[PDB]
Amino acid sequence: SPRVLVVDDDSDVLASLERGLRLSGFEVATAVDGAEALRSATENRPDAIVLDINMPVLDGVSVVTALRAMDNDVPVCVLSARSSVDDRVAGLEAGADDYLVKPFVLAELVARVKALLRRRGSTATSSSETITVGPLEVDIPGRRARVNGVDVDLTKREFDLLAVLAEHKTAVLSRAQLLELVWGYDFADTNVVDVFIGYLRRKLEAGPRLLHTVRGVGFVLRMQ
Amino acid sequence: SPRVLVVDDDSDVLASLERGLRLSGFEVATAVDGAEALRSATENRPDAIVLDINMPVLDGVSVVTALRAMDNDVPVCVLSARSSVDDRVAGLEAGADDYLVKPFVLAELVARVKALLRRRGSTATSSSETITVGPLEVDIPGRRARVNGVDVDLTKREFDLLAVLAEHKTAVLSRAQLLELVWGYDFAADTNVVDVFIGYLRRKLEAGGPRLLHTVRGVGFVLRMQ
Ligand SMILES: [Mg+2]
Ligand SMILES: [Mg+2]
Repeated sequence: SPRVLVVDDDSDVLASLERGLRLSGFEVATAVDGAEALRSATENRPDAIVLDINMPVLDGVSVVTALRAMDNDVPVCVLSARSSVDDRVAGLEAGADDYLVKPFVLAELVARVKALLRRRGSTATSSSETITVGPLEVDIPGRRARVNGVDVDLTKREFDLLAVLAEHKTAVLSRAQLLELVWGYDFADTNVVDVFIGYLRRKLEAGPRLLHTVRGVGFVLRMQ
Repeated sequence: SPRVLVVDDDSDVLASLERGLRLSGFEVATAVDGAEALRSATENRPDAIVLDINMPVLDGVSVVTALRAMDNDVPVCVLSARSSVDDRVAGLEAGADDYLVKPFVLAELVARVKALLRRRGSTATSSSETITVGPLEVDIPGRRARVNGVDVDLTKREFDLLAVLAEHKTAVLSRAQLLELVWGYDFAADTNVVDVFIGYLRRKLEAGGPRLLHTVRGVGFVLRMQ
């Protein structure tokens, strides 16, 4: 069974997720704070991490930040919220792959964890090398992007999304298609694609507009 | 005179390594992706392969996975960027024999290729009889490890490490001794390769029981029961 590490400082929530994930067929490790999470992720390399944000000792954004800083691309789904002020999440920018807002039904978590694992296990490899869209160069196998020769600092899932868009440059890919290709969903009511699209547009334009949102149709990377 | 196949999708790096290895005495073949690598390895069997992990068409992990599935034990050193930890570890886990991180100086690669060739296909051990360590049996001639009667699936270099440790059962061997005995190194190296493999090996042994593979901090590693 895939090993899922669940991290939450609320012991009731932690036990409830542990039980439900185990009954859904996962091997489950648990951690009560970010320090314990990092220890567990080290001792027992999990296939995916479900990570609460607000915790003592070391919080969830710090855990994501540390994992990514250490070149650990383990799939991470954060249990977060959108700020009230300023609609930020709150772990995604720092490097998490997906999110869920409490309270949530277990089926929503299971669906997201299976998607995390489906992406993680994918061995599909493109023939694409470096793809050019105006001033943007996307080195697909090298996982680097530059705009006018200047590196664009992207998270793993920001780059995964940019990569798919560039593999199909000039094509309009719908939210459902991107949920499938980039997040590995096979089922959803989530805004996570739209959020990440906004992240990419902001980083890419830090510039002509290269990433377009075509309302009711989808998203497209194309030299304006 | 030994034939080395070098594989990298960065044409500048590929060209540099081709030049440098040829000057250093090797017959060099090149490939730009994993499909070209498999074709080259198939059509003119190299003595060693230097293999970039991240490439289009077929990546280095897939290359190694294919070679090992076909029971081709050709030595492979995988290359990767410093930050691409997960990728090079994946290539080691899939069966590669060593790694080198980019960027590197050519001497570091030449040294690792000479080592690969020294330790290609058979171990610095002479035991014939299967060696027992509690529930573990290491049959060096048969290249088989079993724990409580069930095979442990090890890569070639994982098995090489276990075989040296079992030949020297109960004895502590240091990281530098293991680089020389298992990896064939004759030079000082900055590498985590021994630790990486000790980890994979330990995880596989522990598998179904007792810890048999012990790390003696500051001293080395030892295979023994209890
Ligand atoms: Mg909390
Ligand atoms: Mg490459």
